[PDB]
Amino acid sequence: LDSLLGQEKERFQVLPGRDKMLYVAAQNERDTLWARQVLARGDYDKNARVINENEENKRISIWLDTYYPQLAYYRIHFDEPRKPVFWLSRQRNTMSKKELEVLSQKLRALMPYADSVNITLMDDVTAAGQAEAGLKQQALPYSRRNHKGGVTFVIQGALDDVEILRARQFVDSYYRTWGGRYVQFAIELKD
Amino acid sequence: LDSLLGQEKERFQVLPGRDKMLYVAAQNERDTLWARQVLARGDYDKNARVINENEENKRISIWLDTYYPQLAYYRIHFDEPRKPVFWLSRQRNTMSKKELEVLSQKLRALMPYADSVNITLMDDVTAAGQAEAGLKQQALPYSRRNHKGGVTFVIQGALDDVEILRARQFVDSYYRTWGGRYVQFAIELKD
Amino acid sequence: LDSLLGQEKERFQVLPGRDKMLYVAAQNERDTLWARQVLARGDYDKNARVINENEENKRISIWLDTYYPQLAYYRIHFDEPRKPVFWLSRQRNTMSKKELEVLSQKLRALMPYADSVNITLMDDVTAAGQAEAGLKQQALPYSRRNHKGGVTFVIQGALDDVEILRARQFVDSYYRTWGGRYVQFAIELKD
Repeated sequence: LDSLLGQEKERFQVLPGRDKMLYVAAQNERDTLWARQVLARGDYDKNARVINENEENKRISIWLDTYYPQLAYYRIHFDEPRKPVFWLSRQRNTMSKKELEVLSQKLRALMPYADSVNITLMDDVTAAGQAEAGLKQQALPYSRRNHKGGVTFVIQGALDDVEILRARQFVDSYYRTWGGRYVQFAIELKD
Repeated sequence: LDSLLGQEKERFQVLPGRDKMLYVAAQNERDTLWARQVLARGDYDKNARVINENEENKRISIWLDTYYPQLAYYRIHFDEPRKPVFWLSRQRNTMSKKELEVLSQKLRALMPYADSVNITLMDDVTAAGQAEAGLKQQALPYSRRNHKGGVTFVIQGALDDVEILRARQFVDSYYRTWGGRYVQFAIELKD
Repeated sequence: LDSLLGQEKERFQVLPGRDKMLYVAAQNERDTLWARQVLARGDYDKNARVINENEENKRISIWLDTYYPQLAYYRIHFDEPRKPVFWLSRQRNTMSKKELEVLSQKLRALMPYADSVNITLMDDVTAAGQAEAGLKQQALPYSRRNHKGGVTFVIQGALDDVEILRARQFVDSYYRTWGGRYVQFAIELKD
């Protein structure tokens, strides 16, 4: 295991994949750069590869939005890099725990380096609850415009440089933990 | 099997065809370029060829729009490159499962490199359902203008740079998975 | 123990971590600079590291805002660098003393160098009480705008250079000892 010449090796999340391929899902750009540049230094090809969470997040919207399209998932929770928790809807889901047993392998089919991928059922009544309570916490209005598969929230008012950030920073993490479709966000600007 | 001098060979979907001809249906341009340029390097002619999904999509509208013209198909689903699923209409079709057994060979007659081509019957009530629910999801109006072999959808309103993309990105994948004739799309612009 | 060549070593809070790693949580910038620059002088790598309270305060809002998200905590009180007191809410908390026994290890998981991390239950009736009494002490008005998880305070009036500091200096320490969400502060400016 690494088994690279691309030092420094600090913060390297390097682990072997499903078909014996060392992926490097590091959290920093310079930490993937050090592992990506060396790939041609010492002929660390084929077996040694370098990935990231940004592409894995795309995979969520490409392979997992179409494999169980009915399953209302949120997002692969990277709390445990070795076994990320795959937050699901509690009542908007379609895959039972018997079927989720197979989804976990598919989840690893998009994340071979991880030992596994956990799966949980998270309340969809609290997905909306965080949206309603978070904007309210952030001192912001919001509408309840129902779209297919969720409820679009529309924040009335020409929010200023920072008040508008209140919701931009909120939603930034919301869709990474509560899905980007169950509640659509929008800020209506006026006056 | 490849059996080419045109390295790098990463992501090459190279397989022998029906009449022993290695096709390279790679997903990237540089991955067909590496395999296409070498064709004259080492005399990798006749047997070694290079194809793509763009031409295969044309074939769908030329050879398959006229071979079973009555059959209401959607599109060759490249989910399985070795055995693409050929989505059909459930109620607008003409070829029964007994006849579809032959269509699969014709489907390979336009895709020799693939082991086979799968065929399924997909609900035409959900083809319109995705169109109605997808635009609605994307917060967009639409009309129901019935044309011969479908229902043209017309989206009222001078959509802006991104709101207009909402439907452009939607339809982009729609016609690749639900056919480009069962629901025609259009955005009426005004004001 | 230090076991560095980066003299002067005055005011160095250097202690070994959970996995035998000497951290230097010094209070001054020049006192982390002296210990950070030497890391490459004598090959004081891996084992010898240098940290601060600013990053540990971020950790509070990243790892501890999401590990027991229900637990209404205030802030890691650095009164005892070796065993900081982790002020909690008295009535807005979720972790009982039986569960807090585990939180302390998690608290050290974000502060390995410290022998431990203490945990107490501080009255939330006095968290608001300091806010109400502190601004009043500082001769300042304030509103009671209830937000989710607290009560936003809004100070009426175009406070001048120093009168406005009265609350800016107050809140500066408030959120370090009474949490930055139980009472949100704001100064409305007018006239």
